[PDB]
Amino acid sequence: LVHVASVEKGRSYEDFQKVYNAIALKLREDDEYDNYIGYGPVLVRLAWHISGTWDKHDNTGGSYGGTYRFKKEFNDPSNAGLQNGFKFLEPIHKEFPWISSGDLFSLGGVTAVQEMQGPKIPWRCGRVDTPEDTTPDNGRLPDADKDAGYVRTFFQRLNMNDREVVALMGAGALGKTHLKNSGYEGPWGAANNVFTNEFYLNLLNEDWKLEKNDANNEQWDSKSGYMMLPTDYSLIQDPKYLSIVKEYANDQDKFFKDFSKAFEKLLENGITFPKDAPSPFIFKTLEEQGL
Ligand code: HEM
Repeated sequence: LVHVASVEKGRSYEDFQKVYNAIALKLREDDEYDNYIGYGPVLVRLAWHISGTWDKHDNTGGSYGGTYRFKKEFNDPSNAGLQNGFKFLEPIHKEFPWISSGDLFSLGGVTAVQEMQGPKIPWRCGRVDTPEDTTPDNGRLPDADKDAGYVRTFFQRLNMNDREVVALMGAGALGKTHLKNSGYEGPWGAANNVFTNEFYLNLLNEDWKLEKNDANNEQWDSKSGYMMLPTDYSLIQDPKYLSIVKEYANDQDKFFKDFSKAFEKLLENGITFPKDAPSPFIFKTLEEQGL
């Protein structure tokens, strides 16, 4: 498969900044969601999940086709809980009906990160909606109960190397796990809706204890009340990952620089961009516009 990027006919940078401004003003408004965590975390989880189905071998899956809108992917067990992110965005799609789904789902992700004080992420437009028969089968998103060998191997299918995997994984400082959605329960840290390098400092500085939970899944619990999944804990079990974890616990700006570069790569995998295409857009924040 080749998927070439097609810009929504007639639209420019100013059209997209209005969709951003709309998502961002609704984030500020619906701040009570999940015990005042807000929707920022579920929206970067939805953008990684629509992108994380990509297969580098045959170019199936990925953000391009906006196929999460279809039943098979929408009802994937690994996507449980993302329906709240979908319903949040649905009014914004009625307001700006010209934007494609893959462009809206991925721009929700970019807007959430910049509005939770994270790095600026360059974004590109052009994903085109594709038919129901292009919806990837379930079972391509990753399990939680596994080790660093499983992680290295899983992320090579999206051709992410070790540094890109540790940088991308830091976006778990955000939000919390929910027993009813995943069989796991608890937050990764204190600042769960501001973007910081806290995931790396917690993994190196806490006294983690392996325990089972009420769903019979294991997880690492610390004294502080935080939790990590087995796959997260793995990053300090592997020596290549552990050095990169140390670097980011000591330099939040190297963390932000590399997260940025990797998160745009994850959102553009599987998409061919012509060079008549617009350069990547750097959207301003509400604060930068005075809104
Ligand atoms: C091997 C990798 C990963 C596994 C096993 C994994 C698994 C999970 C699980 C079990 C949850 C909680 C679901 C719930 O109960 O609601 C979760 C939440 C989340 N994930 Fe991941 N994750 C992985 C990678 C990533 C990556 C790469 C990102 C982002 C770039 C990410 C971002 C998030 C966010 C923001 C949440 C919070 C969701 C919320 O608050 O509702 N995850 N993840």
